[PDB]
Amino acid sequence: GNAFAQSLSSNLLSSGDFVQMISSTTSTDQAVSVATSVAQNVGNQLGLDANAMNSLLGAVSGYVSTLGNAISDASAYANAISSAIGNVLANSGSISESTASSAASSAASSVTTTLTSYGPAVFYA
Repeated sequence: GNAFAQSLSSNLLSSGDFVQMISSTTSTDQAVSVATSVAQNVGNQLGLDANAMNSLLGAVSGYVSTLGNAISDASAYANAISSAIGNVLANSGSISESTASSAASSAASSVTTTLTSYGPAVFYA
């Protein structure tokens, strides 16, 4: 299941619009905030425990730290993000009620709008 999220995230991370913000931050430390922000939207749709979600989302936060020098690689960068959320998502069984398209489409749609529709700076919050 990680491949599903990794494939979609890989393209979203290298997005000519998304990647711009990730590379604009010029700091792996701040980059974690973005990755964690997008992951929250995906996990929110699934629910999960508030306390558990914190530890789950922390997976990528620590994984990226290791690959902060080379974030230009959407596959590598997204690999951690997708691996983090994919871990908890996989434990639930099958993504979404019964389709690995609606969940990704909605989850990815949230980020798409939350960057160009409202603006990049809006991400910083």
